[PDB]
Amino acid sequence: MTIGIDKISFFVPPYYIDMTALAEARNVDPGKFHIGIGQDQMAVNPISQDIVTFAANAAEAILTKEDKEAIDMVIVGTESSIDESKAAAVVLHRLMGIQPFARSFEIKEACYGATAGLQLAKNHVALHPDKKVLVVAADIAKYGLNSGGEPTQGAGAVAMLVASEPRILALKEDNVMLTQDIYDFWRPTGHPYPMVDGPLSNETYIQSFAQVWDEHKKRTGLDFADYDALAFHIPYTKMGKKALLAKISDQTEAEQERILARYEESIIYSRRVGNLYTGSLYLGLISLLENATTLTAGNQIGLFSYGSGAVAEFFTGELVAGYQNHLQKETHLALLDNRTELSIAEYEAMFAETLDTDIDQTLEDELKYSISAINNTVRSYRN
Amino acid sequence: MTIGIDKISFFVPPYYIDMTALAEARNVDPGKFHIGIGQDQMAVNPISQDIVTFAANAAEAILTKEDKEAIDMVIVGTESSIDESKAAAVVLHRLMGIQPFARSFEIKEACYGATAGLQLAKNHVALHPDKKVLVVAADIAKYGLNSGGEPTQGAGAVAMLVASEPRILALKEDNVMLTQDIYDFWRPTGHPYPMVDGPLSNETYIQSFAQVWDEHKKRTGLDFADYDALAFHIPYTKMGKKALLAKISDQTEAEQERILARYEESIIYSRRVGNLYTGSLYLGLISLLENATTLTAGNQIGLFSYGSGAVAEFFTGELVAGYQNHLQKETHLALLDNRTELSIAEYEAMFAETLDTDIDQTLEDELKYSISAINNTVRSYRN
Ligand SMILES: CC(C)(COP(=O)(O)OP(=O)(O)OC[C@H]1O[C@@H](n2cnc3c(N)ncnc32)[C@H](O)[C@@H]1OP(=O)(O)O)[C@@H](O)C(=O)NCCC(=O)NCCS
Repeated sequence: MTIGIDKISFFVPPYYIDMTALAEARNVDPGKFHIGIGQDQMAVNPISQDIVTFAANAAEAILTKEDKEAIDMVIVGTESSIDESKAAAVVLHRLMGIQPFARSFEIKEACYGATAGLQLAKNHVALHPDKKVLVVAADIAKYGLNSGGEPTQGAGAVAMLVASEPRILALKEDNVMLTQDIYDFWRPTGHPYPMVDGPLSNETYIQSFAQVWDEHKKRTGLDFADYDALAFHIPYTKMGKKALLAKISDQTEAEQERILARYEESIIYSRRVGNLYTGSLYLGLISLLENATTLTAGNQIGLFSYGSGAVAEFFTGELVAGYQNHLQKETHLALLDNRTELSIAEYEAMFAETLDTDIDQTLEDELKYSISAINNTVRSYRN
Repeated sequence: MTIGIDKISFFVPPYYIDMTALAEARNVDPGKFHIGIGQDQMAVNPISQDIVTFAANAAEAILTKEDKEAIDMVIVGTESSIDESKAAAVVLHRLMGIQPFARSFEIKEACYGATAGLQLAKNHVALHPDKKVLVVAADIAKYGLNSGGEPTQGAGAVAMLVASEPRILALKEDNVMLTQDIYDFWRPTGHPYPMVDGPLSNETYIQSFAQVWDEHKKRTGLDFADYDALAFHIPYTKMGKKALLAKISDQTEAEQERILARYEESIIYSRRVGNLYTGSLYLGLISLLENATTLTAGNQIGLFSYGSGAVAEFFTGELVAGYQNHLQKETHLALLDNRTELSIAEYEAMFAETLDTDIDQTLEDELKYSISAINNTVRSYRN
């Protein structure tokens, strides 16, 4: 009895700004974003769209009436929460029309939250193979206009349906996790933007991959030659490549070329979206599934999840025969291609706008599940 | 192949106020507090003590060198977080000296967070019987001076070590969960105090218990007569009693008296502490274990967990032979009896003090694991 990802999809807001345009606005070479950090288009969202908006849209793309009856646990991994007490998963459970007898909660641990949700969901289904779990990564990565991390911004969500006999990825039991108390990135209660140490963050991310990889190789004997592809969590596409390069220098030239090629395929979507925090790794998985042409049933996919703070985990998934018939490539490509390009001026205006929850008001937004009103701080969503 | 709570303990700050004194200061009949709400002493903490302080002290009371090597997952259930990104479990992992290869994260779902952690931990150990999980409920329940919820305030944490072949409580697979999108209590980002609807909170709590209890009875056929004791989430002691009274009116009188008698034993500690949010249910469990003389190995304990928002769950646990030899009654009684009583003036001063994490500073507190300094918003702890 296999357990894993049966269906998976991502959602990003209907807006974006071109990185060449941003570079010019920031008076820098129109290419240090395309080649330096490796980003081409950045996802941007108005104040009328939050993690629930994204989580709801992504989940709607994969849930059938039968799934809604079989799901008895809803989990949202995020570091962009809108309430200190009420889990965003409760609202998602309502909007998705999931059956009432289910537990719902939010998991927090930076960009690692959704991974924790996925593993816990896996265990749940392993013990109750007739049930399913909805795990959704949702985040809004905003650093600030004219900020150091501004170029790495992103927003969206990745929804996953975990079930027994999954049709896409069967998860293995070779998990290797690590916890280290390091302040590379964090966001004190009350801070709308995160505190970030770039140098320490790059270093901790690269070293954490090296550490869980080495420990994983000790325990399993599995090396790069044993992996058909690797999905990485990434703040920006070049970080991941950096972490990979630092560990594959002793592999054969052909193997290095193969690994780096698989990596490039895993970041196709990311270059058009930006950092999704909890959802970055999973956007990478989706990219591999829909864009990596050499992958086939039985192939082994290695996944490296990272979370500042910091927590990391490496685990493996096996592609299920017929997975290609259960993807959302058409939907995803249309979602990206149909976005409206914003000028830098429109972008800064949309980015700087603040939603004051303390003010009763109504909001206009055509997007389904967007915030429609605020009353006594409570958000209403247009479904 | 049994799975559950191996060790459990709680920690509360070293200060409290007499509810009679609070009543007099608020010009309220003392009986409203002692009898109406069912609270006698309220736990109060200075700004130098946070959820980490409480979680660390609670966990330290039950962790051996062996436990620290076998634990590969650390979970903190809370709704009093100090960071929007970095899980409090990460710092706890460091302070407790737990082996490095573990995953750590925070679960958020109001007063239900710790329960979610316990259930997921249970599945983890079920699949990996050689491993253990540290699950800690930690919260600071502050409503505000002269607020409606002020009398129900509390603070502290409850640490539980989850493992196979547990020495205290063996958990059963009879869980009945429920999720409903209800705004009875919540705390928007940026709000130091929670938004609360007294009436809706009471009614949702009572109706949620009725729903999961009825569904549980439907699925298992088990009724009140089949339970030797019941532990309820305790926002205030009369809460569980109200929910119980609304559901046992049809039972025989002997049965009703037995149920209410066992309930009284479950709230002995809570009457001296107040609301611990995520830890209330589990403080009730500890109270039952350490205070009920007639309970024995083999007895079935029913547990009702509730979290505003709202999520609820009913599940059963069985007392393990020899559990009476693995409790912490002496430690707990000393912890409660040795607290310093604050005058209402001292209480209001301590309660109103704020920590500006944005200010570098040193703090002086004799308590182990209390905050010792703040540098660039980062907290250091005394140890
Ligand atoms: C718990 C809470 C609702 C009580 O608010 P409140 O306005 O003080 O309670 P009320 O004024 O309605 O009356 C208090 C109770 O004591 C009784 N009472 C009042 N004065 C009394 C006195 N002098 N002697 C004895 N009983 C007295 C009342 O009859 C009432 O009993 P009942 O509700 O069981 O019938 C409030 O503190 C709160 O907002 N709590 C936060 C939310 C919460 O904890 N919800 C629980 C669900 S998880």
